[PDB]
Amino acid sequence: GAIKVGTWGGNGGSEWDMGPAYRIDSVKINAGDIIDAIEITFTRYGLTETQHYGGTGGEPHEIAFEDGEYIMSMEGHVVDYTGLTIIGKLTLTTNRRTFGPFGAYEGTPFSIPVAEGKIAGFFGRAGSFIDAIGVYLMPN
Amino acid sequence: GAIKVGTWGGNGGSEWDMGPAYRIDSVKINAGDIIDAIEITFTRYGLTETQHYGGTGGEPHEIAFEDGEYIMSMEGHVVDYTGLTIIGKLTLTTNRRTFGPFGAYEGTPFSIPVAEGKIAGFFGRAGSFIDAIGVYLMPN
Repeated sequence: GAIKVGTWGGNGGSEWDMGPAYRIDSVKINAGDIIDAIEITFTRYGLTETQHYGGTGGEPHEIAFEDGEYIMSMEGHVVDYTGLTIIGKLTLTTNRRTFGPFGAYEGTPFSIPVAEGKIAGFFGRAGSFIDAIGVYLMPN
Repeated sequence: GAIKVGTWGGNGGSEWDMGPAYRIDSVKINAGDIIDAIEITFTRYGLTETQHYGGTGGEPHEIAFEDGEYIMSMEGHVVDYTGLTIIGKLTLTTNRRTFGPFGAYEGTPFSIPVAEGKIAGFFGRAGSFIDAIGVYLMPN
């Protein structure tokens, strides 16, 4: 019954799924040459929770969303990194700001420009890095 | 309250929007080197109609959806065609068949695999060709 778009990326790592959330509070991305990890803080059904996916490498970057600020777009690249098909670059855009690009690897681009509605969560595959990423979509 | 993802393509042509449909009955794509047109027969509020977007060129290809068949992916290329930024290649995938690829030109790829839910309508830009395309998403 959900709306899930994706994944883009490789078959490595283990499956992960945040599920949809009515409110995303903050996103923290770790990246070097590629996307090492994504960590999301969200609030739903009366509780706030943080979930970390991917490994321990890369430099951290974080965005704390304002009241009324939501994710409108995700854009990235699927690359070959040391023979592994993973996420090499990622950007998230809100109705107010651009968060990214992080990572430095380009290959096969993907983009989810949400003209109506919002990105409400993430799912994908992960190990030491983010092998694959997808998004939940919800109406505004 | 709708979920619209897109557009991918150029800034030329005129905006068009089919809106979301209860059921997509059939899709006809006209293509040669690039995507000339997309024509959809759809149903909503007990009314079936056909809408054509784009020009009169290219060869036609059609899919008539079986009962229980729905669109679960769209992918293609944004290309440079005679100096215009337009849709050069397009594929629609269902839960049963792959419709396309149509068109001969390559450029920047786009893809919207729907892991959960369906593509329920289209929007875009067009003149003599399909300058840009986007989708409506609904649950299954």
